Amino acid sequence: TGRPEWIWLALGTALMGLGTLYFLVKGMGVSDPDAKKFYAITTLVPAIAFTMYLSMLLGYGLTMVPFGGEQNPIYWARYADWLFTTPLLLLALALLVDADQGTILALVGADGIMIGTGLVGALTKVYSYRFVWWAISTAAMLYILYVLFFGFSMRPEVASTFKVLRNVTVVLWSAYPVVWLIGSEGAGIVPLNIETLLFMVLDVSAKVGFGLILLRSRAIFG
Amino acid sequence: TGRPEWIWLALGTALMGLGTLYFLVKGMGVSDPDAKKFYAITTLVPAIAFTMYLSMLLGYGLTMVPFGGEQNPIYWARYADWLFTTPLLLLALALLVDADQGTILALVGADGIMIGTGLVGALTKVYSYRFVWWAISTAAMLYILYVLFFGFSMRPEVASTFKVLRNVTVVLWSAYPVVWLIGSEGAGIVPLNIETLLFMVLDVSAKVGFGLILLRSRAIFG
Amino acid sequence: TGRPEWIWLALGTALMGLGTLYFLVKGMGVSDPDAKKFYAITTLVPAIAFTMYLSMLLGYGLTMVPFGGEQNPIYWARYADWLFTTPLLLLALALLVDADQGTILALVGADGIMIGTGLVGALTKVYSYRFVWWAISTAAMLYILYVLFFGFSMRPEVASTFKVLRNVTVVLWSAYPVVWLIGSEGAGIVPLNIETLLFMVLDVSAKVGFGLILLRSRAIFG
Ligand SMILES: CC(C)CCCCCCCCCCCC[C@@H](C)CCCCCCCC(C)C
Ligand SMILES: CC(C)CCCCCCCCCCCC[C@@H](C)CCCCCCCC(C)C
Ligand SMILES: CC(C)CCCCCCCCCCCC[C@@H](C)CCCCCCCC(C)C
Ligand SMILES: *C/C=C(C)/C=C/C=C(C)/C=C/C1=C(C)CCCC1(C)C
Ligand SMILES: *C/C=C(C)/C=C/C=C(C)/C=C/C1=C(C)CCCC1(C)C
Ligand SMILES: *C/C=C(C)/C=C/C=C(C)/C=C/C1=C(C)CCCC1(C)C
Repeated sequence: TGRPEWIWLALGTALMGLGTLYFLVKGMGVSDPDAKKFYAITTLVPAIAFTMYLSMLLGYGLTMVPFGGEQNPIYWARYADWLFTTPLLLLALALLVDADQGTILALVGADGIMIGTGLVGALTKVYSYRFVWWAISTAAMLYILYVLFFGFSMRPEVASTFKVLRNVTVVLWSAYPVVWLIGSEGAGIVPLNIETLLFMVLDVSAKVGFGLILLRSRAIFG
Repeated sequence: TGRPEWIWLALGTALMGLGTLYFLVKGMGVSDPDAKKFYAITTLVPAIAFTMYLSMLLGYGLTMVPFGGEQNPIYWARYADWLFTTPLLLLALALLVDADQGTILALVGADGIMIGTGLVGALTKVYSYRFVWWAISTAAMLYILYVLFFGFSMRPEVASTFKVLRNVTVVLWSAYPVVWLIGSEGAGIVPLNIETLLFMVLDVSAKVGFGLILLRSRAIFG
Repeated sequence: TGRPEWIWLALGTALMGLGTLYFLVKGMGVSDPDAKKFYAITTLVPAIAFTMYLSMLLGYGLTMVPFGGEQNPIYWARYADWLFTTPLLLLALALLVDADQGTILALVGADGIMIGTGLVGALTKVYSYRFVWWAISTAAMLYILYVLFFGFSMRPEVASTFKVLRNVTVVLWSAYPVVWLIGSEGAGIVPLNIETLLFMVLDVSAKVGFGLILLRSRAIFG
C-alpha cells in the first residue's frame, strides 16, 4: 500500500505468525504442568502480536492524532499488543524464579501502568504533555527492571536461564522508550518507516527470540 | 422501538435477568468452596449478559460501520459480553476436570484472541478483510474445541458432567461463527432481526441452559 | 486552567502521587510473602489513581456527553481508575479473611459490573436511561457490601482490622452513588466543581487513608 512502513508490518506479521506455529507444534506432547505454563505463554505472545501486527498492516490499528499542528499517524494497536504480551513475558520470568505472588502483582500492575500511560501519551493532543506521560511510563519501566534485577536456593538451571533472559529483557525493553522518544510519537527525529522497522526488530527478538531462548532450557520443566 | 430486532433483545434481556436471579437465589447457602466457584461463574455469566443485552436494547451497544457502500448496524456490545463470559464458561469446564494452569491460560488466551479478532472483523470497514478476521477467530475457536476434546482418574461424576457440558459447548459455540458469517456482520444473507434472534437463542442456551445442566451435577461439590 | 474543578484535580493528583511514593518507600525491605501482597495492592491503588487524576487534570480523561439538550463534561477517567482499583481494594479485604476463591471471583465480577454499568450510565445520551444504569450499578454495590458484611476462627488481629476496614468501605463506597446521583452525571443538583471536590475527598480517603489503616495492622503479616 501507500505506507512505506507496510513492508515492516507485513514482515512482522509474517514473523510472528511463523513463530506462533513453530511454538504450537513444539509444544505438542508436553505433559509437564510447569512446562505447559511456559509453552502457553511462549505461544500466546507471538499469537497476539501477529493479530496486532496484522491489524496494523491492514490499517485498522492506526489512527491520526493532531499535534504540533500536524496530523500524525499513530499505531495504537501496539499498545493493545503490549498490554497483554508484556505482563505475560514478565510472568515467564516470575514463574522461573518462583516469584512470590505479591511481587508478580506488583510487576503486572507496574506493567499495565507502563503501557497504559504510554498509550495515553501516544494519543495526547498537547505536544508537551506527551512527554509527561512518556516519563511516567519510563518510571514504571525502571521500577520493573529494578525488581527484575534486585527483587530476585533456586536450581542453577533456573538462575542460569533467568540471568540470560533477564539480560535480554533489560536490553531490549529499555530500547522501546528511546524509539518512542526519537520516533513519530515523540520528537519525530526518526521517520515512521524507520521507527516501525525498529519496533519490528525489537518485537520479534523480544517475542520470538526470547521464547526460543526460554524454550531451550530444562529450567522450564519440573 | 423502530428496530425489528428489539423484541429479541428485550426477550434476551428478560431471560438473562431471570436466570441471574434464579442462580443467585439457588446459590444461597452454598458453603462448599468448590461449589462456590461454579455458582459464582454460573451467576456472573448471565449477569454480564443481562447488562450487555440491556445496552443493546437501549441502543447504547450499537454502532454503524460503513462497508459495501452501506451503513451497517453492528451490535458491538456482544463482544464486550463474550470477552468476559466465554473465558468464564471455559473456566467452569477446566475446574471440572481440574485442568492444569498452563492449559487454562492457553484456553483463556485463545478465547480472548477469538473474541478480540471477531470484534475487529466486526468493526472493519474493508469488506474482504472482515472475513480474514473471521477466519483467524475461527482458527482460535477450533483450537479451543481441540483442547476441550483432546487435552482432556477423574470422578465418574466429573467426566459424566464434562462430556455433556463439552458436547453442549462444541455444538452451540460452533454455530456462532456460522451466524456471523451468514448474518449482517458478514455476507448479509440473513437479516439483522433473524440474526439477533439466533444469537439470543444461542446465548440463553449457552448461558442459562449450560448453567442449569452444570448446577445439577454433584460434580461441582467437593 | 479555565475549569474551576482543576484545583481539586491538581490536589488529588498531588495527594495520590505523594501517597504512592510514601507506600513505595514503606514497602522497602518487606520480605513476608503475605505482607508483600498488601504492600503491592496498597501502592498500586494510589499509583493508578495518580495517573487517572493526572489525565483528568490535563484534560485527557474528559469528554462531552449530550443530554437534556446540553453538552455535559464527563470525566470518564474515573471509571478507568475504579475499574482496577476497586477490585484491588476488595482483594485486600478478601486476603485478610482468607476468602474462598469463589467468593473473590464473585466480588471482582460484581465490582466490574458495578463500574462498567456506571460508565455506561455516565456516557448514555438518553437522560432517563442514565438512571437505569445507575440503579443496576447500585444493585451491584449492595451485593458487594452484602457479601462483605454477611459472607464474612480467624486471628483476632485479622477480624479486628477487617471490621475497621469493612466499616470504612461501606461508609465511603456508599457515598459514591449519591455523589453521582446528585452530581453532573445525574440530576445535576451539585455543580461539577463541588462534585469533583467530593470525589477527591472520597478517593484519597478510600485509597490513601484505607492503605494507611491497612498498613498499620500486624494482620497483614504471616
Ligand atoms: C526454529 C527457530 C530457531 C526459529 C524459527 C522461527 C522463525 C521465525 C523468526 C525468528 C526470528 C528471530 C531470531 C531471534 C531474534 C532476532 C535477533 C531476530 C530479529 C528479526 C529480524 C530478522 C531475523 C531473520 C529471520 C528469522 C527471517
Ligand atoms: C428453574 C430452571 C429450570 C430455569 C428457570 C430460569 C428461566 C429463564 C430462561 C431459561 C431458558 C433456557 C432453557 C434451556 C435452553 C434453551 C434451549 C432455551 C432457548 C431460549 C428460548 C426460549 C426458551 C423458553 C423459556 C424458558 C421462556
Ligand atoms: C505518613 C501518613 C500518615 C500519610 C502521609 C501521606 C500523604 C498524603 C495524603 C494523605 C491523606 C489522607 C488522610 C486520611 C483520609 C482523609 C480523611 C483525607 C481526605 C483528603 C483531604 C485533605 C487531607 C489533608 C492532607 C493529608 C493534605
Ligand atoms: C513484545 C513487546 C514488548 C516486550 C514491549 C515493551 C515495550 C516497552 C517496555 C514500552 C515502554 C514505553 C515506555 C517506557 C515509555 C513510553 C512509551 C512506551 C510505551 C514505548
Ligand atoms: C455466551 C456466548 C458465547 C458462549 C459465545 C461464543 C461466541 C463464539 C464462540 C464466537 C466466535 C466467533 C468466531 C469463531 C468467528 C468470528 C466471529 C465470532 C466472534 C462470532
Ligand atoms: C478508589 C475509588 C473507589 C473506592 C470507588 C468506589 C466507587 C463506587 C463504589 C461506585 C459506584 C457507582 C454506583 C454504585 C452507582 C453508579 C455510579 C457509580 C459508578 C459512581
